[PDB]
Amino acid sequence: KDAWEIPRESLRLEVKLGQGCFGEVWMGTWNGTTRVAIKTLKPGTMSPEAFLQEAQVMKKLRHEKLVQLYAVVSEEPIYIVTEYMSKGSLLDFLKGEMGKYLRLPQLVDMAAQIASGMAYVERMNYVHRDLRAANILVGENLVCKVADFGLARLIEPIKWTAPEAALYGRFTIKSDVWSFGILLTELTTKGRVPYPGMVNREVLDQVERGYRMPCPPECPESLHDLMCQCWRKDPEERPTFEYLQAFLEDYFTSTEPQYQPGENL
Ligand SMILES: Fc1ccccc1CNc1nc(SCN2CCOCC2)nc2c1cnn2CCc1ccccc1
Repeated sequence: KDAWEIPRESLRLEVKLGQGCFGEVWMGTWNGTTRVAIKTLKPGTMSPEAFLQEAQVMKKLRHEKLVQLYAVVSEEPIYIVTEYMSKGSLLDFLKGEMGKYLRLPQLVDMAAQIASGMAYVERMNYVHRDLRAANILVGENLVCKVADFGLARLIEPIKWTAPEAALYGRFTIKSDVWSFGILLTELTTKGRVPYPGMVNREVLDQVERGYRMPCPPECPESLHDLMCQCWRKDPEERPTFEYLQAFLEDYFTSTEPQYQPGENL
């Protein structure tokens, strides 16, 4: 077994935070000292070989904007120990009591962090396939991180999916860029569902005819332009995450030097 393997008695599961058919998620303590998130896998749901393959991936990706794997109990029942993201999902963060205080400088810094995590995914030649606010985790001091997208995919959203991926199964880093554009609308609306009022079938129909969401209220046109680059019909014309990270990092000097705070953004 690996240097990642830990004894079962070194973990305390203190608070249950989430529940699905896959298993559960807990806040707990590791070795009596370390605050951790503990994801359990229900026995019998997944092939040990498949878990072994995904575990290898998890132990190879280290990035400050990717939630860090800490340890594993890799025999059934399986436990997965990661750094604890104390605010939960970005979706819940934006919808909850904090959303009303967030302004455009905070939201764009959050987007820059997520781009930085996806930039790393990009240069490691991986694909997320479900980039959206429900799958981003938030910690203290507005830190945002990309979660365990590989394990998520194995365990398993038309409105976040690029058309070539939704129709033809063409999932690439360029379809993650499209999703990142949708996530920009989540940030600027404080977590509203995209394409408000439209059902999935009409979203798909319209987007093929060239429909794109309009500029959200109080969002600068230059940020809506960036969204529209992410939603280019040709995937190869969409920008890289490396470009998205640099544009968002530099935004309030290079792009909107005259930004003034408003009622909501
Ligand atoms: F497996 C792996 C493997 C490698 C990297 C990352 C992971 C997943 N590591 C997590 N996974 C999950 S999934 C949980 N869902 C369900 C409920 O709310 C949305 C998220 N949550 C996590 C973590 C790490 N910290 N947290 C916080 C959860 C939370 C919820 C509510 C309040 C405070 C904190």
